[PDB]
Amino acid sequence: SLAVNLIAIDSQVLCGAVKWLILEKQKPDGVFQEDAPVIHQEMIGGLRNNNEKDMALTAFVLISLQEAKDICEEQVNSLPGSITKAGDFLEANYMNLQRSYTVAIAGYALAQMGRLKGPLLNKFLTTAKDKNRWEDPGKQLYNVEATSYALLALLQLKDFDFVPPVVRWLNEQRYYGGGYGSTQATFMVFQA
Repeated sequence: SLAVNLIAIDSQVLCGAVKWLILEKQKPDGVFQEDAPVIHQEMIGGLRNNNEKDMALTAFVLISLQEAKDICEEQVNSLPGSITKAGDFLEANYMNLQRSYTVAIAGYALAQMGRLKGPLLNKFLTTAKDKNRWEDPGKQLYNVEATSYALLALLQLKDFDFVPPVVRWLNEQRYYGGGYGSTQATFMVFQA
């Protein structure tokens, strides 16, 4: 969906996968379940942490479905209904999060719809430590990724008053991507 302006992306292939995730790997409540975990468990990024995988995965798949919205609205009619469902589950279980990574990846999935207000909006902001990074006690690559999703969320909600401090923290890290298991860390840090 991001490389649609770079090369010739087929609508049949792109929408074909979108239609599958909705009618197959989606619970009635809107939760997406993993049935066949990828072999390379280092390319998934912060999703490797077993903690709250019912929120991280659902938030990850949700983002991909919204970025392929305009491309797959006429070819997929079950998209609008699925988008709302996935947002309902994350919204209800958003106040029950501890990991800064989960809060960030879920915040951007709700910010795209504009469903990140009230207490939910306050939590996402207060989660950031020193108000410039969404970090968790562990690897740094997961923190860089979490901050990336958080940045995109702020940009989607148009909060340019809390962006400068965040972006500054990223550039000072001097992370030029690349490195074992840096698929998510690189793709997201440069997308933000």
